[PDB]
Amino acid sequence: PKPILYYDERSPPVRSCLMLIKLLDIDVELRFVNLFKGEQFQKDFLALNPQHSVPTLVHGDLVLTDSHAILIHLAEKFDEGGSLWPQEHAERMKVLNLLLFECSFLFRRDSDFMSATVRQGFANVDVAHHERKLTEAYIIMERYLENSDFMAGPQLTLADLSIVTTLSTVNLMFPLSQFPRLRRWFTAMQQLDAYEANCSGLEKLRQTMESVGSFQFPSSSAVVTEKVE
Amino acid sequence: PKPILYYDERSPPVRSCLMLIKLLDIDVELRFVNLFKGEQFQKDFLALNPQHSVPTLVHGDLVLTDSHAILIHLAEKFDEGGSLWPQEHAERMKVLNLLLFECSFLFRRDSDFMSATVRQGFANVDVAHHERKLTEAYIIMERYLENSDFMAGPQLTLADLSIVTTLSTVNLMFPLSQFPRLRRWFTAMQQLDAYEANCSGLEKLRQTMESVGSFQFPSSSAVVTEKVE
Ligand SMILES: N[C@@H](CCC(=O)N[C@@H](CS)C(=O)NCC(=O)O)C(=O)O
Ligand SMILES: N[C@@H](CCC(=O)N[C@@H](CS)C(=O)NCC(=O)O)C(=O)O
Repeated sequence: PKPILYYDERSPPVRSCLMLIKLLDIDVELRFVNLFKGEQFQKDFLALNPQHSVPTLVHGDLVLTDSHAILIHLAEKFDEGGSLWPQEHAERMKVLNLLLFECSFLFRRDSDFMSATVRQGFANVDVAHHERKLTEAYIIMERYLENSDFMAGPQLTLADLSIVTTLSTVNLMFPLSQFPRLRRWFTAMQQLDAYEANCSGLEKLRQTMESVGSFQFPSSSAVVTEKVE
Repeated sequence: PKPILYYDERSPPVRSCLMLIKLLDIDVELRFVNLFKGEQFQKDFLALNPQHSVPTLVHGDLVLTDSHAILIHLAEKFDEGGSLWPQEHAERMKVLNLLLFECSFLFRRDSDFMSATVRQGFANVDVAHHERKLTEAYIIMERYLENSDFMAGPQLTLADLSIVTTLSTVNLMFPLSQFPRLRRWFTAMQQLDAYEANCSGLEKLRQTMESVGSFQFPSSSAVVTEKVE
């Protein structure tokens, strides 16, 4: 049976999966779990995914509860022999290493800042603390791009899809004026037709955060190319 | 050339890699990076791994900066066709999904609690908050063990090696009296000869945390079997 994706498009890891689904033209079923209404605690969803997180994928008897596993699974089943999840071991391990940087470092710090803002209100967040932590992630990604125009090498991989959604989300708040390779990479990712799958949920997240957090993101921070405007 | 592991054995993800290296009898080189003295910021290590984290593995030109990538890489190179990282796609995706639970959920919450304790002192930590967050991880792992005696099924996998080190670390602080399947699994993991590679660094972490945090872990919390005593 075809895969079922449980999602809230405001979530960056969800958007990474939506981008892969569009890029590979995968036929999936969709289920909307509204995180800002606590629907991830609904008894059937919680029994499915005890971590109460999106994205979640059901594919026959296989239940995946992490975007990075979903990206790998979908690439292996719907892009066998492709370049997004390369067959060469060293190349594949570099993509895996970068998926784990997204999970462990970039998303962790984005999520800490955004979660604090929803729970406490923007006025009660240590914004300078979060600016340092997220700028530190920008420094790292600028270094990852020193010798290549994509995160894992000269070609688009799953790592770019995982990172770009969270990067777009961080960049609602923190500008890309001092990270030229990162800004150029983001600009290039915005020209991909698959990037259209990031746009609705990024904008919904922007509006939801400004409402629930009682603030406005700095209008100058977000990088918005002509194609996406 | 043989792999080089950069490590501090106090780190649970480091200990997962030490356990795999012992289990598979892998010949690696070792480099000690003392995290409690800031040696992860030494210029050569920071150039190698901009995330300033252990474990880091150098294997020829391949540089891995995440325990979960290291576990997968080492299983693929030193246990090809084995059961720790199974070849069957659905089984492999279940192990991957659990490695990502360790990264995203269990380690995130352990690290938040332990990092707060080092930075602020135990007296300045919201222990009840961290107890709730880590008990929630215990609830999830008890559910993962409802139908199997290892985390991903009836056999030891990389998921057990990744999870047991962080679980042992959480359980210095929070008891396993209300999580019987999880306690039984931990007791079983302690009987594996590879578990000996967890013991020195768990004890060093216990002593370092009590010194730097100015507290004592509850002596009753840790589960310590006869083999490990
Ligand atoms: N490592 C996970 C992170 C998933 C995650 O934390 N998603 C958030 C939204 S960005 C979520 O579902 N939050 C709801 C909750 O934790 O209750 C992945 O990559 O899928
Ligand atoms: N997701 C990473 C986590 C690595 C990590 O954060 N390790 C800690 C020790 S438990 C570290 O090196 N901390 C030093 C620092 O962040 O400066 C992995 O699995 O390797």
